[PDB]
Amino acid sequence: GFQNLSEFVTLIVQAVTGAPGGLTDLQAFLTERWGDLADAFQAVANLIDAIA
Amino acid sequence: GFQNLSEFVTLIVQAVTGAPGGLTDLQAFLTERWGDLADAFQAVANLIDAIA
Repeated sequence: GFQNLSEFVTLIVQAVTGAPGGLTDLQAFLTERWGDLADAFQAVANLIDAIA
Repeated sequence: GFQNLSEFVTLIVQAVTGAPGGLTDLQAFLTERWGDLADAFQAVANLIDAIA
C-alpha cells in the first residue's frame, strides 16, 4: 500500500518509534532506548550492591 | 535512496542492531536482547522477593 520506499521507511520508523523521521532517527531512538535500558540494568546491579 | 531491498534490509538491521547482517541476524540479536531483558525483569522480581 506504499507509493515508494521512502514513505515505507517513515512508516517503519513511526511503527518502532514514537517520533516520525528517517532511518537515522530510528537508529537514534533505538540507541537511546538501549542506553536507558542499560542504565536501568546497572541501577538494578547497584541496588544489589547497596543491599550487599 | 536504496539500490535494492536486500541493501535496505541490511540498512534496517544496522539501524536497529549494532551488528550488520540479514533478517535472521536481526531476529537473533533482538531475541538475545529479549532474553537479557527478561532476565533483568526476573532480577527485579527476585529483588522484590529478597526485600520480602
